[PDB]
Amino acid sequence: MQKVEVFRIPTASPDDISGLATLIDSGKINPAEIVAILGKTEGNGSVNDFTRCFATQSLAMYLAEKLGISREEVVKKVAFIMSGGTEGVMTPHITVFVRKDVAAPAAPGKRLAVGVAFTRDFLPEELGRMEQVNEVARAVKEAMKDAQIDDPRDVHFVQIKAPLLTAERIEDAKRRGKDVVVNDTYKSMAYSRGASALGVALALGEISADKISNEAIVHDWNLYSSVASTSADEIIVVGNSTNSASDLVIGHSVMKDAIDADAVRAALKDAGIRSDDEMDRIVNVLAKAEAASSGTVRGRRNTMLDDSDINHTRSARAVVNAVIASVVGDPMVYVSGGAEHQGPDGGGPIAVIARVL
Amino acid sequence: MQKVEVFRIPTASPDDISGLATLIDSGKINPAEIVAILGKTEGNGSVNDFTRCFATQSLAMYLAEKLGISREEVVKKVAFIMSGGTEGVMTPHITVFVRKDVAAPAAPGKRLAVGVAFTRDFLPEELGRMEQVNEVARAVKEAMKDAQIDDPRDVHFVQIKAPLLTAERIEDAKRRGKDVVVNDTYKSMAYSRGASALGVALALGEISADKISNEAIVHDWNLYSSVASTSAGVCLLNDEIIVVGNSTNSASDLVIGHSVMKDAIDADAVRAALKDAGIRSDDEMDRIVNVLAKAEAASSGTVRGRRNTMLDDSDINHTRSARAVVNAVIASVVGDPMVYVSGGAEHQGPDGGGPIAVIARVLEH
Amino acid sequence: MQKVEVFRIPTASPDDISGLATLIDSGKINPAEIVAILGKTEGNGSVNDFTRCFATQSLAMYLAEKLGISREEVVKKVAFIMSGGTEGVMTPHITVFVRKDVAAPAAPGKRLAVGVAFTRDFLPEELGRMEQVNEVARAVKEAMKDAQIDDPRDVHFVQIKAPLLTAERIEDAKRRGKDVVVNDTYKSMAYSRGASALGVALALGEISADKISNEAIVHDWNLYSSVASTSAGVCLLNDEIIVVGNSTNSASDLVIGHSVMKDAIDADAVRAALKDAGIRSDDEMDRIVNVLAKAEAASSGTVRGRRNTMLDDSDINHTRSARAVVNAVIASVVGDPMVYVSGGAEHQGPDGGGPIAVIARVLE
Amino acid sequence: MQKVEVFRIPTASPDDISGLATLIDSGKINPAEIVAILGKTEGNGSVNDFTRCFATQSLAMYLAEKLGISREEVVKKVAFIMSGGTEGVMTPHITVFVRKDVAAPAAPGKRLAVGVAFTRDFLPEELGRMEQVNEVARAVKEAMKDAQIDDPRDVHFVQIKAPLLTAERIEDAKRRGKDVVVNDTYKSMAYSRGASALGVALALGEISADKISNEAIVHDWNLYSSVASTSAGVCLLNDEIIVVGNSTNSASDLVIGHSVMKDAIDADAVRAALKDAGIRSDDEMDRIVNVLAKAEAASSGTVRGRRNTMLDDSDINHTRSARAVVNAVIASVVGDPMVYVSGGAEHQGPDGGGPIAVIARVL
Repeated sequence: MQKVEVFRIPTASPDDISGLATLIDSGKINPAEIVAILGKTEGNGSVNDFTRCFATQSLAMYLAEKLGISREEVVKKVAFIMSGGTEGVMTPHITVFVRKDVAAPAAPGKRLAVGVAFTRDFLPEELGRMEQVNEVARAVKEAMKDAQIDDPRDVHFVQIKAPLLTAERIEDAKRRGKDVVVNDTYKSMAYSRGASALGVALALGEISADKISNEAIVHDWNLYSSVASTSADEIIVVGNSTNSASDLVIGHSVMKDAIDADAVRAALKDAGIRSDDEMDRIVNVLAKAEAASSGTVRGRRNTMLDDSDINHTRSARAVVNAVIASVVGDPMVYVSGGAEHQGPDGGGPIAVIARVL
Repeated sequence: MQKVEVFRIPTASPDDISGLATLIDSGKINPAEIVAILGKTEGNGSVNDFTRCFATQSLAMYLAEKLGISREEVVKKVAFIMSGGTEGVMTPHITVFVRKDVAAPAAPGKRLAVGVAFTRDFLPEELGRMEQVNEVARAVKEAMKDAQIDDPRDVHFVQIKAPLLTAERIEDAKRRGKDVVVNDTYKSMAYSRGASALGVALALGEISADKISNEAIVHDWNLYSSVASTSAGVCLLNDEIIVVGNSTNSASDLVIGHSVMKDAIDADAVRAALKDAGIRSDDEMDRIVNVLAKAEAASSGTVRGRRNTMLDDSDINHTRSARAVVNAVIASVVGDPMVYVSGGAEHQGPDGGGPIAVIARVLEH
Repeated sequence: MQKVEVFRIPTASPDDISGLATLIDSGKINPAEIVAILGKTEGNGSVNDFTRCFATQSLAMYLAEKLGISREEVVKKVAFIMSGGTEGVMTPHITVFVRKDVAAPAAPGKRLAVGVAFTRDFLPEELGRMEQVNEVARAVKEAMKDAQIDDPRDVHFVQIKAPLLTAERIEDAKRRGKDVVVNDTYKSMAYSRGASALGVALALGEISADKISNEAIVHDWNLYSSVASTSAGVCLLNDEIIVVGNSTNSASDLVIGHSVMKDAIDADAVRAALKDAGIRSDDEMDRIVNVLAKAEAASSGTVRGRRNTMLDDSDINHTRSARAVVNAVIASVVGDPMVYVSGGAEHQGPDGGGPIAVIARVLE
Repeated sequence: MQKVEVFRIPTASPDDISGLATLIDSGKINPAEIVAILGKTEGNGSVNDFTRCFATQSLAMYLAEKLGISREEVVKKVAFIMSGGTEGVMTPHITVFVRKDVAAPAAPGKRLAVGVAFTRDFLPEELGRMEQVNEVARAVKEAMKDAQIDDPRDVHFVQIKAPLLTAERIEDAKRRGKDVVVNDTYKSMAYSRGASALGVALALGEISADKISNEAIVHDWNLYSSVASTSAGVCLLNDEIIVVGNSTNSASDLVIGHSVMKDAIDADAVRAALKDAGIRSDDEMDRIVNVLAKAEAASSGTVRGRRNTMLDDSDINHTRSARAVVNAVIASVVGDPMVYVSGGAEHQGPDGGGPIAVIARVL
């Protein structure tokens, strides 16, 4: 029987392993049972943001030394998804997911479950195109099976690490007689995120296949997933299963715009938190944020897209973090920017992991 | 009988007067009755933010031409308080305060009232010191009289335009054998804002005189006003005071209420301020005319014990982040990001928090 | 006979008219003879940069009050070109161009001449396309005629004010069944600047017409003008053209020369432009009136084979870095950071470079 | 006999060790003979810039694995000086200093020499104060002895990696009843850099001791060293001193020279430093190994009487602008933007200026 444990650990810097080291050294976490670490690191969240890699390197070194294995093996075994940008009051932190096989009965109802799956490698001319959608969908279905979750309504978060294009890979594509979707590495990141999210939506039945095409993969924003969170294949499916002995559950909603506190409260209620006085049972909140293309919120203009000093994803992260912190009373929550085909234009999925009663 | 009207006007740019012109040309506003305009302008919100002066120059030009007087007279007649910095989802806009003398009875209970007062000019060596505190207090009392407000519990917003130090005034002080509080223009802005807010607190009985001293004017963050909102700028000669509250002798269809944000994410204080302005449920939100609030990064570097990078971030200044944060919180409470959030809250609410006021239409009056 | 005078005036702020007012009050400048003012103003040089408009509004007010005419007429009569962004050591300032008709013979040789011309209004669907190229070329030719300059080799600066797209203009174009070059206001600025610069190059014979097409207007960076300096408009909807060069029929005590910076550190091009304006050694620098240059980040991400981060830096926009760099280079050559450098150089010099001109006093 | 070799290596990212690995694998550098690595890394150069420690961590890992020793020993054996911030056209890169003991005759005249010294640990209450000045001076003299340099006029670069205050050390000082020079870690970096540079100036005889006091240590900017280059950092302890100069008892194929930039656009001082390093015409530029320079915003807010906004820009830190400017000036003089420019020059050149040194090949 599977038991999932989730640890929200404050960090002092991208390389701070002290909270994790404390949890391993106290016996609460067997490092061999760690399956994923999702971080908010305090760099600028830009292309040339190496704090994500600094955090990943430091955690892999620490765990490799604790486990007696190489850094390469740790990075092959554990997903490392580092979301840069800690604007506003957002608190840098890591959320560590541990999965144990325990022989004990479940508890009343359904409880937290996690599954992992990988896709095949993509050719450069396949990024941002239907091949990526379909391979991601397949891997998502496999991850649901791994989690022993059969109902897509019980899937609450699909975390993806997706590839990107470099100049060298574009030259490879050109040499082989192929054209890439866009001759721009940064924009290629947007195309990879969007294709991956549409693949998630396809796998879960949130959109129908006849509505998805290559031309739609950066154009039709009416197509989006309510659970996808993609970052630039490795797949983590998080949901609830009847065959789980986890003392936790996950629920979610979708923010319609950057100030949609109602969606935050709906996600809280869906995770079993039914009043403000139960807030302390939250383990973590995970959300996507973005600037709406219209340049407005509820008909009100803002400068996010005109401001040459602060990039728009930084502002959106700060804003949505402030909103969530104001709902839940805690700014140490995960907010990630760039939500192509992830929730509506200007909004994004939001999930809550909470302890049961 | 006094009637105060307040108009919140979206702007397309710092120099956009079209919404105000529309209200004047349709007859809803007599420009001669405008007493103050309080703006959020979309520059970077710092010292070298010229969008504020741009907005003020454009409005003074427009109103001077509408009134048939000089810009100098318009600026002498109308308060122009421009808060730069529209970070996050905060929507650039202006709030126009109009005070009319109308022949109609006062409304039942207390209703929106505004009063005006000016201080004497200050010598450079007096800014940030007890002389400014005391002069601000006196002027606030005069402004309460102008507003027909006798009870300090009925004061809900005290807007101040305060001075700052320049190099020439510091040299003047030195030449006269005197020292100034700081040889730093930006810190002088902080000292002027803080002394003015403490003067408000003194005038309203929020703190006792025996607890206030020069050494306290920047060091003891336990001394603060819950209604003061202070702003430093160009003019810099006399403190200008606008008192906003409620009076029994007012025929306004509006009221003001307030609370204090305990921290940058204190949505509860937003709800308390809304209820104090007569909005008792989410379904009455549409009666809001405007929200006016102070925001800041806490000196501790934390919010409710959680670290953030606001004070270490060399890309985004901490007051920019704080404005974005508190504006976002308020917007999430009221469903509208077009509210006024102003930075730099020395002695205005607690360290890391700030006053929050709501001007709202009354119900069934 | 035409005489052009040029005054470089330090500013303390965007709305600072005090230096110009002082020059007017001393009798050195007749405001009725002012034809253009080109400023470097200290905002961030972006979309939401209102220091440019603040400077123009303040100057138009001042001149309206000095001349006894309305601001609308002043803005109709005098070119106001405010380039935001004063990064690095670059000093905010304005350069005022005055053109008088004086009764005096033709100074020996050729001397500074300036001409002005306006185009028709453009439809939103015309920006970034060949119609804009062709109209800009026409206007450059008209401005050359106004300046009494017949040789395109004698054009040393072509300053343009160009339109941009807003959401309303895009919707207007759409309603009539037309598509615009890009549904993006900032990129529309790039397309308008580039088409205008290619129109200048076309008018001056720097590139040949069959090689210019709509698809070429932002894709083929081998097409550029060596004297064009173009800037999207703040609030007007058209192109305004100032041609600055030298004419045999000029009595000016100044000349203009130019070169092209090949990259952001091409100090040699600075010295070549100086020599072309008659400054042949460091000891003649004091005859400089102003230096005018375009700057940009090269698309390659390198300078002389050396990588830089200008295009990856999410904190500092790349045009900001290029202005800081090229101004610093020029300042280090001439010993003065108070020179005009404007960013966004589509079809203005090579990829990663830009035109650079020097106006200097003669010695006769 | 001492031989110093210096290698300027382009980097693709903070963690890029490939160029160094190539130089080791080809036999040009024996890593056991590496004494220092000086980097320009492409982060923002601020407080929350972790690209510097990322570079140090990556190099220490690589060298530890190549040398068969622990990371701690690698960091004990090799100086790691990482200057973040590659603004303008400045190119990320590393400069590797290798010191060999070779049995070869003394080069004619003076040639490149390097010496190393460490100070004792400092108590928190000592940073930014005369005790730091004096200990730096002691270590500088020891490094000169190590370099076989007796004449301070032959010292052309004194690189110091000097400490800072942290919250834990301030709390330690508080527990023991002591106050620190400033209760601010970021400002503490400025005080430590300035005290260290004044210690350099003291050791080399560039300023007299009677002119130095605590009140002068962040106030009297007329007291400065023309060769000191000092740098503070969280990543690793900061008790390291490198003296670089020329000695008659050296068998190297390089020399070092220097000047002082009077302001951020002082190209004349660049040319003077090149000539001082043996580069006498533009056609000999190719003998440059590297240029190392300090840049800063002048307190006046002007350069040669012309105003700028560097100190007013709340979006771009003023040191970022100064690095971009000075890198552009040097690149325009030498024709190459891959040169070392580091920000924060307290007591390093005049207010608004900074030292500039050139390491160049002989002919």
